[PDB]
Amino acid sequence: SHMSRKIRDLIESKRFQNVITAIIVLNGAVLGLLTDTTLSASSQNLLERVDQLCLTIFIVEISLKIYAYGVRGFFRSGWNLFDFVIVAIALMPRTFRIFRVMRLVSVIPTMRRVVQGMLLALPGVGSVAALLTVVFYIAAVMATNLYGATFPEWFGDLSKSLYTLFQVMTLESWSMGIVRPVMNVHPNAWVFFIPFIMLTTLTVLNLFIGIIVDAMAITKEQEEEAKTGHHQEPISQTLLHLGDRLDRIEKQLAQNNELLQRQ
Amino acid sequence: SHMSRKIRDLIESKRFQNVITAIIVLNGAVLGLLTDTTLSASSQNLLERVDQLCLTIFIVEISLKIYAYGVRGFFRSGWNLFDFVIVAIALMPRTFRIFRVMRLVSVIPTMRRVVQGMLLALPGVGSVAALLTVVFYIAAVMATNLYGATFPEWFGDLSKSLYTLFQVMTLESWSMGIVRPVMNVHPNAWVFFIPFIMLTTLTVLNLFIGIIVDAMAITKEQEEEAKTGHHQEPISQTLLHLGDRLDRIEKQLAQNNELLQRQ
Amino acid sequence: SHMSRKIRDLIESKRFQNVITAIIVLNGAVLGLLTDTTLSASSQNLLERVDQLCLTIFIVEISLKIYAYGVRGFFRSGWNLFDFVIVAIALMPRTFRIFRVMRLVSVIPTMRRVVQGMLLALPGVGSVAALLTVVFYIAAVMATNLYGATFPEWFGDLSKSLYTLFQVMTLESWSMGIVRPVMNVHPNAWVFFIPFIMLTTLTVLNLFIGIIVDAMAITKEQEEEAKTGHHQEPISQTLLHLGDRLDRIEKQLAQNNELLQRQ
Amino acid sequence: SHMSRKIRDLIESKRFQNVITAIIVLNGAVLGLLTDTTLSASSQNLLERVDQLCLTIFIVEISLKIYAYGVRGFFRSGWNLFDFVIVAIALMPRTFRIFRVMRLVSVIPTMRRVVQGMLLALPGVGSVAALLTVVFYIAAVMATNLYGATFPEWFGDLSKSLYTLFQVMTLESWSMGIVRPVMNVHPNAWVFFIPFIMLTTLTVLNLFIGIIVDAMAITKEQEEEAKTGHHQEPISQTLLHLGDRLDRIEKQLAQNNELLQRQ
Ligand SMILES: CC/C(=C(\c1ccccc1)c1ccc(OCCN(C)C)cc1)c1ccccc1
Ligand SMILES: CC/C(=C(\c1ccccc1)c1ccc(OCCN(C)C)cc1)c1ccccc1
Ligand SMILES: CC/C(=C(\c1ccccc1)c1ccc(OCCN(C)C)cc1)c1ccccc1
Ligand SMILES: CC/C(=C(\c1ccccc1)c1ccc(OCCN(C)C)cc1)c1ccccc1
Ligand SMILES: CCCCCCCCCC(=O)N(CCO)C[C@@H](O)[C@@H](O)[C@@H](O)[C@@H](O)CO
Ligand SMILES: CCCCCCCCCC(=O)N(CCO)C[C@@H](O)[C@@H](O)[C@@H](O)[C@@H](O)CO
Ligand SMILES: CCCCCCCCCC(=O)N(CCO)C[C@@H](O)[C@@H](O)[C@@H](O)[C@@H](O)CO
Ligand SMILES: CCCCCCCCCC(=O)N(CCO)C[C@@H](O)[C@@H](O)[C@@H](O)[C@@H](O)CO
Ligand code: NA
Ligand code: NA
Ligand code: NA
Repeated sequence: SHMSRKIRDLIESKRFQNVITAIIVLNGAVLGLLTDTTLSASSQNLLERVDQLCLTIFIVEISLKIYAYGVRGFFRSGWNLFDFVIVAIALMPRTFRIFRVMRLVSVIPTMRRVVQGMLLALPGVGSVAALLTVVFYIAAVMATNLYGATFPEWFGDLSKSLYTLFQVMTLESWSMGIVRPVMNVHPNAWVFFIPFIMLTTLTVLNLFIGIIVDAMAITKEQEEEAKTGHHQEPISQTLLHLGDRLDRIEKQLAQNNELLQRQ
Repeated sequence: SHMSRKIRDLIESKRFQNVITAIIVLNGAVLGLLTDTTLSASSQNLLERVDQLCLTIFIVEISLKIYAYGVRGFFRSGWNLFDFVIVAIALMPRTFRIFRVMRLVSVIPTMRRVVQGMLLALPGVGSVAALLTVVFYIAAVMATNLYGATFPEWFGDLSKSLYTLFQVMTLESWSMGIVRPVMNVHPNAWVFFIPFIMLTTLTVLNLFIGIIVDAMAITKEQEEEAKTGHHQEPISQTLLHLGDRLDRIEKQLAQNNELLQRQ
Repeated sequence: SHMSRKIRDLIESKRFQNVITAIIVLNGAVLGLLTDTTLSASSQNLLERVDQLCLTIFIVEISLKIYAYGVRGFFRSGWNLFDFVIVAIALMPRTFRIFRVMRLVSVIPTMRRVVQGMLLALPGVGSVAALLTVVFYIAAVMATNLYGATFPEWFGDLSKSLYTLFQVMTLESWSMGIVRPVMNVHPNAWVFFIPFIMLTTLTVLNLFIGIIVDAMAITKEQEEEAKTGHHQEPISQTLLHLGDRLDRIEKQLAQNNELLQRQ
Repeated sequence: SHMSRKIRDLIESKRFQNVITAIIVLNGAVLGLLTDTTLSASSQNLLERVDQLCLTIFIVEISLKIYAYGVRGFFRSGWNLFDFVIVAIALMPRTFRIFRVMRLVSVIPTMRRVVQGMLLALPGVGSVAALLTVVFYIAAVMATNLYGATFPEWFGDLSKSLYTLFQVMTLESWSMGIVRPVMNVHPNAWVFFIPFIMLTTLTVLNLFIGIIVDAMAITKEQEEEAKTGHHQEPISQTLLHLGDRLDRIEKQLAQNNELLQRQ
């Protein structure tokens, strides 16, 4: 309709996106000031008043979108479902008001395309995250049984062991703080710890390198799908078939010159 | 035979794989609860009873596979030999029961293909792991001779030195904890330590980047060999010959247009 | 003109570049000696005299360039504008004299091309640096509200929280030094900290891997643009179109052999 | 000659390489045992006797090579010049006997090809290592002037500052150990330190990623030059010209079909 077109063309404009962006920055700025313990009683009501003013602008913005696109059209996008929940949770009877700043990711398209590539990369590294989980669990059980009676603060139970093993994987005070003290009581503790470090830092790097490389390609390819309007063959698919394609055109040229030979 | 076909088609099904998967998760879960020092005497017999129930299911599962595939056919796979040893060791007269959870890697195909790529990548980095070993040995000998008489807790013998040099390579308390104390007695100790850190962190990164990049390619190529049923030319082989192949087709086209020129 | 050509051909020579290079190294060397608190009163006047001698050589060098290239021609380059400001600030009525050594980057072409590639790579990672900023701000606000009353030295205000969260992201004493003490008072603090570490170290790596890979390509391509004198298609553009280009030449060859078929 | 051919064909054999390899491992093993402070007086003469036995085998091995290849032919290789110096220094009137184990790199071909790729990669990263040097020098001068009077143990002079800044770059105790203490006296010290960390860890990663990627390609290409007997076009050269080459063959095919069109 006419009204469901003037409103939709306003929502898609960069001026509307900029206004909503400024309101999200204002909301985070006042929630930042609200961390000041030394504030006046009047300053707090004034800042929380600006928080309500921000939140009610988002309600008008979400309603504008639901009217302009429809219920099926608006809730079709996952980013719009996220936007809705962020705003709708503020009306549900909470130190997590600052999570409202996460809307900067969904409202700024370049930021939305960066996080999107990372989210789409996650399924690809599912097996590596599972492999790291298995290694942490087997290690936490072993550490609890081996060192829990002598080192209860660190390996007292499975939870204590999982936390310590995470600390050890991040290399934080692993030797001076954990393994050298454990070694005064258990001299061969390095046989557990050193291989654990080698195996976990390798797997974490594989997990991070994987997400980074896949998010880089997924983003680049979605950028090209947006530009050409058609499906982009993943770079690995092109790379796997590069040889196959190259030697097919060589055979076509040898057969091509065989026909020219008889002339 | 008929019976050696109904059984083999059950073993290959996703329902059988899921049941075995759930039994491996149950086994790890009860071994996890068995780390509770405050458990009842009855709770322990009950949990260890569930451990026997899990292990006897694996015995029936392994026997099903040896009947369905044969001794040569079953022990042909390296993953099946691993599965066998994990179960067979439990009957050999041991805090390493939790290692039974490693079966999640061999039973879940995606996980099996992740670890497989890493294992196949290891020979390629053999020279770098040897280079890092040589650097650690030469360094441990030097550190023992230089600092062992004044710093016996850290460089007292070769074993103490290897452990400290590993701690130093992981950058854990290397300066405040080891090198600043060593420097009060030996002012030029940084001439040993700083180059050691530079050389070892570079080589470890090379070792890890190597395993990660090769495991990524080996996996991608095995996935394509499974899909096409034929050998996949490694990406580096395609990359090395890309120029050679491209200019061969240029020469073929120049010769092709020379034949067309006379027409 | 004649004089505006003998001077410009001297400025572009490698002997002039080497002389200016040696004067920049001399300037840094005397500013290095000037950090000696135990120096003589005469040694300081002697060293600062060498500093004036260095700076006045740069004034003659900049003036030579402004005469040889013109005001529009000299200030057209961004590296020349930088050179000018470094020298002109020394005449403006300052422990930042050592920043004069940054001129080694602008005067040595290989160094200038390394920093240039990094600067040109920065816009590409703008969204990731913004994403890391958003995560740090949301986290600093949450940390101030959660732990500021019980841990005022570390999370007392937003500034204290931002600094501690940066320390935690660099993994420096994050557990033994910050999170284990916070956990005696707040047992579930690891629910905030562990996900914060996972999310920030991933994003920082993405930011650094991005700058490094883009600077590597931008440099390689600018080197080729200098060699060929024409625009170089970015590697990603070539990679995205590799499939498209390869199958277009296959169709051209199938159509080519269809014409030869009728002969 | 006949004798200068039986000897050269022995030197190139894998049995001779294996024997020399075992003697290098024996030499390192006895130098390792010689770090035992609790040894007998007789054990030391016995071990040092094995050291002379090892070293005299290397003298016969080097002489065999100089006779078989000639002075110009033997000293033509850089690896042979290294081998010579390692052995010849042992006869020059020294805790650096363990450096004799470095011969394992030059005698084992796969190890020799790994280190060679790294050495050939170093010139390519010369500008980045210079950039990191400039950043460390400018930073050391600033730190000495800013914090040397209040923190003399860490920033007392330029040498103390360079060591502390290296510790800070490796993130070792940078905050709890150095910057939080510096901040009690100088509240804005984080303005120096935090940007220094960001800039140096980025540049070190660039330096290491560069050496690793170039050593990986240089090795792969030298392996292919050994296999084909001809110069291998660097992968980046192939990548830069991939577009140029692909569209040249498209134009050749359009011109090719124009000739077929008139038939
Ligand atoms: C170009 C996008 C992509 C993808 C992808 C394709 C479709 C949907 C989502 C992601 C990808 C990710 C993982 C994967 O395999 C996991 C095991 N591997 C270790 C083999 C195979 C392909 C990818 C990214 C970078 C390089 C190569 C592929
Ligand atoms: C595609 C798989 C592969 C392999 C590979 C081939 C057959 C069996 C197993 C592994 C590889 C690994 C190492 C190698 O050379 C070691 C020295 N180099 C430093 C040259 C050469 C090739 C490889 C993986 C990623 C990139 C390039 C090659
Ligand atoms: C070859 C130079 C280049 C560039 C570049 C092009 C023009 C000017 C400046 C930089 C680049 C950088 C970022 C970018 O997209 C950001 C999101 N991405 C995650 C998709 C797309 C292209 C680039 C560098 C390395 C690999 C790929 C591209
Ligand atoms: C394939 C070997 C090679 C080389 C190389 C060529 C000849 C002799 C020695 C090394 C290389 C190294 C550095 C370089 O440029 C430095 C600036 N760059 C940032 C542009 C350009 C080429 C190289 C290695 C990996 C990828 C690309 C090139
Ligand atoms: C992928 C890695 C996943 C790591 C998971 C960590 C779980 C941590 C649970 C836990 O330990 N606690 C929360 C339950 O209350 C108790 C803590 O308060 C704390 O006291 C202990 O963690 C320390 O004493 C152990 O060294
Ligand atoms: C690739 C890296 C390989 C590192 C290999 C480490 C070997 C460690 C052997 C060892 O040191 N001990 C086990 C033998 O009993 C003794 C320990 O119990 C402990 O006391 C000492 O390690 C410390 O005192 C040294 O700072
Ligand atoms: C991208 C990351 C950006 C991090 C930004 C850090 C801002 C730090 C500002 C600040 O904290 N101070 C400067 C203002 O004077 C005060 C300091 O002097 C110091 O005392 C405190 O930082 C500590 O007490 C906190 O643990
Ligand atoms: C690329 C990075 C290059 C770093 C270069 C480090 C030079 C270190 C020289 C030096 O400091 N000393 C050797 C000269 O004798 C003195 C030491 O013995 C020691 O006491 C001091 O380093 C500490 O007090 C400083 O915190
Ligand atoms: Na660290
Ligand atoms: Na520490
Ligand atoms: Na650390």
